[PDB]
Amino acid sequence: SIRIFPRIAGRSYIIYGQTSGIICKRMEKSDNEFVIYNYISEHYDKFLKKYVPKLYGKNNDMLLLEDLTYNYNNPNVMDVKIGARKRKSHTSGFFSIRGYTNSHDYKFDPDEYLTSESTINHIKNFMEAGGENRDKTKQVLLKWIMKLSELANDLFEINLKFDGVSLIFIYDDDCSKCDVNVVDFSRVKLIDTNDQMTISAVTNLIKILSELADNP
Ligand SMILES: Nc1ncnc2c1ncn2[C@@H]1O[C@H](COP(=O)(O)OP(=O)(O)O)[C@@H](O)[C@H]1O
Ligand SMILES: [Mg+2]
Ligand SMILES: [Mg+2]
Repeated sequence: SIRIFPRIAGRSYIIYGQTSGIICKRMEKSDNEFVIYNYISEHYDKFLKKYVPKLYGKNNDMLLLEDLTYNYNNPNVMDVKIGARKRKSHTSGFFSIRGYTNSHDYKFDPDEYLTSESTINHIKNFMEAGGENRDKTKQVLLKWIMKLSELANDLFEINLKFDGVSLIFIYDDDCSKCDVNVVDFSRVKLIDTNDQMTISAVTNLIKILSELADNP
């Protein structure tokens, strides 16, 4: 029958697709996520291609999405909420770490407000699976910085309020492959300006990751 997908965070029903390379995500509250994927396809197709998992189509209340973990032997995943929270402030000031591979072992708590030092330590914890090969882990950080920098640049020209959106960071244990993409358009709204809050989240992550990539 059905294979439940190993979600790192979130609340939605997510299962493996019937065929390889697909996950199916239930739209739990409304079809807003589908309305927004279609809006971005129509008005911002370049943003959609670069930064967002492919939407393959819809099956009743289920979105057929590109499985971002598919081509990884040993994927390590971290979900960072960069859009505004429903009614609370961010746990790390500009963003909220929602979860990561092995976070239970590090006594991580998504509800816990973090100092700058604790925020950096959890991102370091997420990177420990990448082992003691400094060079390869440095290249992972630099590839994320490359993509997030372009994203922050591109966000200045996008008139959406990115409420609730997450960055999904992924790297393989052997650090031969990594990526970062934007997911969760369930609460995204149309507006007449760019989203300065979301831009501040991304530039803050770029600062943190840059420090890690340069730190001896
Ligand atoms: N396209 C995807 N590929 C792989 N994992 C995904 C994908 N979309 C979501 N996930 C996983 O599901 C979790 C929740 O996704 P999200 O879209 O934020 O759902 P929710 O609305 O439940 O918060 C993420 O933390 C990640 O682990
Ligand atoms: Mg989410
Ligand atoms: Mg892609």
